[PDB]
Amino acid sequence: VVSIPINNAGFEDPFIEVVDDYTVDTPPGWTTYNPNNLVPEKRTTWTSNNGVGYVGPGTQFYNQLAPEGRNIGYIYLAQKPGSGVAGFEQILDATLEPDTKYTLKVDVGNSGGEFQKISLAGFPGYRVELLAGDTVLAADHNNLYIKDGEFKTSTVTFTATPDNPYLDQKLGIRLINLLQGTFSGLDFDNVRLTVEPA
Amino acid sequence: TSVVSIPINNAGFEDPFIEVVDDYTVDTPPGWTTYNPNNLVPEKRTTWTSNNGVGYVGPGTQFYNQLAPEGRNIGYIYLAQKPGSGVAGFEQILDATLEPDTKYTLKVDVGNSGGEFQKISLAGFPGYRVELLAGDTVLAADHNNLYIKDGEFKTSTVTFTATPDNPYLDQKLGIRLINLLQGTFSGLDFDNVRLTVEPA
Ligand SMILES: [Ca+2]
Ligand SMILES: [Ca+2]
Ligand SMILES: [Ca+2]
Ligand SMILES: [Ca+2]
Ligand SMILES: [Ca+2]
Repeated sequence: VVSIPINNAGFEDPFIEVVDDYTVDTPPGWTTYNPNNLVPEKRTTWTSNNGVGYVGPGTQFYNQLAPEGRNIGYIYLAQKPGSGVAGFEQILDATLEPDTKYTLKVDVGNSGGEFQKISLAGFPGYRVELLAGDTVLAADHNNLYIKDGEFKTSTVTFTATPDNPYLDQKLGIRLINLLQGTFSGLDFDNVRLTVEPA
Repeated sequence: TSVVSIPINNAGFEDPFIEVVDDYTVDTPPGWTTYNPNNLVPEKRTTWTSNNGVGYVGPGTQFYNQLAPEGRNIGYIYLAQKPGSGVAGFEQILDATLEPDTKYTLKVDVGNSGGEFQKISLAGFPGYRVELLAGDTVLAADHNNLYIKDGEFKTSTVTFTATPDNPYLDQKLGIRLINLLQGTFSGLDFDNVRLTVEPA
């Protein structure tokens, strides 16, 4: 298996010392996908936000450690369901090539438990996107059922043919909070993109 | 309490009957509506406008190395606009409603037609999305997850579990079968839509 490198693919940057502590700024190496302007430029704990969080022993949110390393990346949206979507985006240096099969995998987390006496029960729905340029080549729109406190792996594959219109455009990844339910937060971890001849 | 099929109108595009092999309609199949969020499909269609309809895929067909997945006919969507211009396809709202503690399984066969039509190559594929709705909300969707070679069909499967806390319970279920217009030749076929519900 041959990987395409991704920056901060496991959200391990930055290091977080205290269990369940978190940042509220875009993880290094990623940008905030914000097509509906739901996430402000300047965040608090309680605005719509995204960032990184440490899942270790003593976590109140999960029934297992982080899928990879210490940290997961989270997206929280405070607007009512139906208001739009937001998430993580990363554009890669690798470009779409013909007769090549791409396999994107990411672990999707449904945080459970309670935060400042607010229940995290429920899930907003997720979408995992593989891009060339601004085009979604293939995407998993919420196909996995993920219970509170658990993670499941989403897998998206795509084969580009010689006649594909998007050849030579940069590959990208989006990890999206759909805001289709409450509690309206979800987590991602361990992003992997691998490539093989068709 | 067990696996039940939810009824869908004209679910194999068998209405209308078509006598000549590879003959087709260019109007919205009975029981479905034209999903047209980017206004790509005109209200009146001819062969080479953007359109949708049904087509007979039987012995003699120039478009597939297999017969129609179900019965005689498939349903198709063709888009004349350039890649990137938008999407269009089929939509059907069902009488059934979203119920809690249930698992839904939507299956449809997706066809990448091959061959030639009026010296126009059918090689290539626009991409598809299959959507399960409640009300206006796409609960789960297969956005082009299967690779489908020219001249074959593959079955797309979408599942969704509805919890007691789902915001859209009691809203009408719906189905969308979408041409993504992300490639040429910019037509694709669908057949054999099935929706089941079972305790979760
Ligand atoms: Ca990690
Ligand atoms: Ca949750
Ligand atoms: Ca896992
Ligand atoms: Ca049929
Ligand atoms: Ca084709």
